[PDB]
Parts: sequence; structure tokens; C-alpha cells
Amino acid sequence: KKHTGYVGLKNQGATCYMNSLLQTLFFTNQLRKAVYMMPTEGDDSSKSVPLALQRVFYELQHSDKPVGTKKLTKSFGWETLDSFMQHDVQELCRVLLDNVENKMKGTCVEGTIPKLFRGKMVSYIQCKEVDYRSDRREDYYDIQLSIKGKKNIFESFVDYVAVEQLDGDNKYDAGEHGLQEAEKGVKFLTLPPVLHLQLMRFMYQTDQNIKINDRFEFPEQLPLDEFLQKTDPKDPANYILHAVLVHSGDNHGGHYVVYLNPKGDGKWCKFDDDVVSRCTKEEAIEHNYGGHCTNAYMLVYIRESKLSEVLQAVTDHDIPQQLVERLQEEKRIEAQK
Repeated sequence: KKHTGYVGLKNQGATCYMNSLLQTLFFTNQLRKAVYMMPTEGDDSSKSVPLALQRVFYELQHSDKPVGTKKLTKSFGWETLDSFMQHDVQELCRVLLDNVENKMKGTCVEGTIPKLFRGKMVSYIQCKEVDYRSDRREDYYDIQLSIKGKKNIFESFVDYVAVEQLDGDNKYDAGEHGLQEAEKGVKFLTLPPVLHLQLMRFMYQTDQNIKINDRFEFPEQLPLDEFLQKTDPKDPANYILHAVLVHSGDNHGGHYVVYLNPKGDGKWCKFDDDVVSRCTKEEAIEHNYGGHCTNAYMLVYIRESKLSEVLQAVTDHDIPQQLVERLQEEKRIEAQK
């Protein structure tokens, strides 16, 4: 806190990726401000995920001491020894962001989650020998990128938009045209201001969940224009690395950490539960490539054109005085035992 200006989160069990994700969301300043503005005055403290996230964020903004998350884990009901071990980071991110997206309905920050995180892609099936095509628009809040046998993020995105062949016994049911040989793939229509990329190191013969510790390179600056169906000359898809969520160890267990440059200025900090320290750019990026068991499993990028708005400064006045009073009360009631 005193070294860095940022406070850590308590170790309170095998919550795995949770503390890492919480710092990542907290330092999505535009999301943080919108989270503070949610009308939770009449919410039950034991049950409200929205209020629970306001508390963690408030504590992360104000506290000099490591911040606790028991009321938050309670609120979305992941309380068992291995509850976080049975889920992955994108599943947790969906729970938190869905709950927060609901409460923002009928408020000045409605549709903050889609605005920040939601992109558009087209899933197509095109028949080869008959004139039939099926195009369906899909929304995504995150991308699961294949890393096995891939050297870098570029090769992952190439693999993601690669054409799959439907041949032989795997022919596509084209209705009136019967079974048909077809091509199946996805194209990107839009990339969102805040890009959540999970690296599929943790995957499912042998009936075992395994961790791939192979070298996988990701850059500081990531150009994605070449993966868009139609690019905008005014707004190119140039992305800036904001967060590197790191796991040290193997499939069964290990240590979770997040590297952030919160202001998007290339000044990196390591967030290790209660311990926040300054680190080199090299430690945050290159040292988490893995290869020949400490490596990245999730990357956050922010679109260069949206960086200053996404990372817009947060002051103490951005927290509604009502909300401040309710958490001020909670801290006083607990200080009576």
C-alpha cells in the first residue's frame, strides 16, 4: 500500500483466480464507477453480489490493510473447500458481470457491461456443392484462445478464425438439399474496448484435467485489424496489454498472481494476495511466457482509442455518499467485537 499506492486482497482459502480477477475488474475504472452507481440501498447484505462488489471496490479504494472477500464468496455461494477449483476464471467473470449488468438497468450507467466487454462475431456454415449459407450473429464477452502447438497470440487468432471442413460422416444437414459437404468458421465483426482473452492451458483419455506449461508469447501492443471482416480507418483495432493473470505450478494445485499497469502507462505492479510490489515490464510480460511452470492463463487488453476513457481517474466523490455511509456503518458494527 505505502510502496505502491494500491492495497492487496486477503488469502482466505483456495479461491484460485478470484483475487487476480477482482484487481483486474477494480482497475477497469469505467466499470468501477458504474459499479458504485448501482442502486443497492434496499439490498440484503448477505445475498447481494452487487453490494458485495461495491464493498470490495470501496475497501480496495480506501483501505490501508489487505481487503477481505468472505461476504462476496458468500453472496454468489462459492463457499466449499474446492468450489473455485471446480470452475475457471471466465465462469467467475460471467457471474460477477451478469449480476452487475442486471442492477444497472434503469440507471445512468445501463449497458456499461456490453459497452466495455461485449463484441460481435458471425458464425457461418457455407455449403460447397449447393447454393446455401447460414449466417448467425453471436455476442461474446471473452475469447478462449487455443495455445497448444501455437507460439504466440497471432497464431491463436489465426486458429480461432480457421475454416473447419464438414466432410464424410461429418456432413452438414442442409435441410431440403439433404446431407452436404460444407465449411464452418467464425469471423470478428467488432472487438470490444476491454478484451478478455483466456489462454487454454487448463484443459480436459486418462480422465484428467491437465495444465499445458508450453512457451506462449503475447505482446505489449496487439494489432487485430487483420482479423476483422471490415476495418475502420478512424478506429483501428490496436490493443494495449493491461493485465497478465499468472499461475505457478501444475494442473492439481499452485499459486495465483496478477500483473497490472493500472494507468496503461507501462508502470507494472505484481498483486500477490496481500502483497503489492512494483516490478519490471519484463517480469510482467516476457517472464510469464513459460516453457524451458510460471505462465499467463488470462490476458486483458484495452483498445488504444478507449484507454483514457476506460482508465478515467476515480476520486472519492465518485462513491455515492449513501453507499459510503452504509459501509462506514458495517465497519463500525464489526469494530464492536
